[PDB]
Amino acid sequence: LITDTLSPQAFEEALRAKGDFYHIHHPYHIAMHNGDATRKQIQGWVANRFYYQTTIPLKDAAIMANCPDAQTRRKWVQRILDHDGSHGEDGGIEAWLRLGEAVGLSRDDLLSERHVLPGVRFAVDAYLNFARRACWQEAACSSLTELFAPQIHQSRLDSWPQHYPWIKEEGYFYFRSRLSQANRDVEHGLALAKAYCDSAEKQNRMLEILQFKLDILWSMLDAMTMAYALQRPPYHTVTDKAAWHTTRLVLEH
Amino acid sequence: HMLITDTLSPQAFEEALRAKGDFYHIHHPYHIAMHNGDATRKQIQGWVANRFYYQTTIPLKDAAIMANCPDAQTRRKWVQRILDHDGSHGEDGGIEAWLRLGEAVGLSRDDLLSERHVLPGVRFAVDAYLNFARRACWQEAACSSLTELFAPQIHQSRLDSWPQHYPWIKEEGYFYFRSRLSQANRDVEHGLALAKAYCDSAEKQNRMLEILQFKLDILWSMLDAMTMAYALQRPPYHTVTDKAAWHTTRLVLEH
Ligand SMILES: O=C(O)c1cc(C(=O)O)c2c(n1)C(=O)C(=O)c1cc(C(=O)O)[nH]c1-2
Ligand SMILES: O=C(O)c1cc(C(=O)O)c2c(n1)C(=O)C(=O)c1cc(C(=O)O)[nH]c1-2
Repeated sequence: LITDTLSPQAFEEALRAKGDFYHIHHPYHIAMHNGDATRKQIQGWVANRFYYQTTIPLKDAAIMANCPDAQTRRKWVQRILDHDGSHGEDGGIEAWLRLGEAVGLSRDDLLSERHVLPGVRFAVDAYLNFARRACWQEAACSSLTELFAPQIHQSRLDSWPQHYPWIKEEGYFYFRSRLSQANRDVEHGLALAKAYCDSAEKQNRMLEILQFKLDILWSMLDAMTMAYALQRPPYHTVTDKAAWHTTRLVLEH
Repeated sequence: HMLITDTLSPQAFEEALRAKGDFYHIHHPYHIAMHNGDATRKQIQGWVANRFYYQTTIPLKDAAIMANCPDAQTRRKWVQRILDHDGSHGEDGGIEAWLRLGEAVGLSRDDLLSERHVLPGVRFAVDAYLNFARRACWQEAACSSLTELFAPQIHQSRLDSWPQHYPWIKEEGYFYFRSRLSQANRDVEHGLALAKAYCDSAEKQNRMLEILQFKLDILWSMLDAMTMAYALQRPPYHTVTDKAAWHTTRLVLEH
């Protein structure tokens, strides 16, 4: 709990220290990294994360709508170009849709968002809803869990080949595409964070912002655990069909 | 599930709403345990602490609906929801009462008011209700209240089962559950009238059913989060620290 303002460099080490709570340390992730995860578990994860992926562009749009600095928008929109892809077959979102195929799910399995668990949907929407209401700097800097993302993206490129041979070749792309896209992201991220967070007030609060971002990732996995590892999906005492809501209600009729 | 193809009458539509009661959180194992006498004190306290986050969002959510509602006649009625929870004169209202339930289960007012024990999973689910009331049209947002149709039964279940299983819970903690037997029924009188007048086509009736399902998923995910933390010894970050490390602030409302 910072009393005396930290410096552009001491604050960078408070930020990265929050990587100790990153979702790499979540049993659900730990079981995937070791090969103990089943087919249904890996599928649920890819389909649920696709809600997270198709949201990033929304959220970055929302930041841009809140940010009147032309120069900052000129950078930040590359995050959107990245995920939507310039034209028809490219994208981080296509590439995920591909990673779906490569674990034996259709495109429609994903695009339908039918397998997206409410616990996941709520965690993720809270990211969006934050980006919509907060001042753009804060929403922008909440992206900074991209710091820790390279290491976890590699973590999968290593171990899924050996411990999960059946995962088609061309899905590993996204995780690859990201080893760089996230180091560029963060380079803006950090210059912003380092710059804007120029007092003790703003430092403490941005740390709490980051915890929130971390809480979201953790809760996404928590709903995945309950459903796919523990045989405890929504309404399991009442039925074994999927009964949860499946539509982004406010965005679409 | 089911689907409507041909616009149901008002009265038939009401029953299709009531059939969603099969998916109420009274059927969550976290509630069944508490109901049966197999909950721990830690579990009851955690539940009480976490549900306070829901109680204090109710008036925010209702105030959002009112902000989105240009019909003064509907606002004259809806605002009573906020008077019920906020109280008028001081140590009255739902929120205070829920504080007294906190006390009755061995917690201090401050344990609740600090919001330090509100699990991120609960907060995200409760927050999604608020966010929906803020953005959706007022009628849809008002109608998402109608899980209240099922609430008197759940409140009665606690009143019926908790004294025998947990007699260390003080009598005065039951006030809230009791007060809602009637407030939930007044509430639902209006909500049903609204649903029945507004949902007058098939598209709207199906969309309402999905809105009610969304509400139902909120309540269920709240308890999922409580399960992970208080029944499965799996609170956020349990593999790294056994300190509470989640964020504890409504970031968009307060510093
Ligand atoms: O696979 C991962 O564990 C992981 C984590 C995160 C993160 O830490 O927020 C992102 C991504 N992937 C990712 O693919 C991505 O595009 C992304 C964007 C952001 C952001 O906040 O703008 N985080 C993340
Ligand atoms: O204890 C319960 O199971 C329960 C459930 C619900 C519900 O169904 O949303 C409410 C309450 N309690 C309650 O105490 C309350 O004041 C309340 C207001 C509302 C609403 O949506 O506007 N739901 C509920």
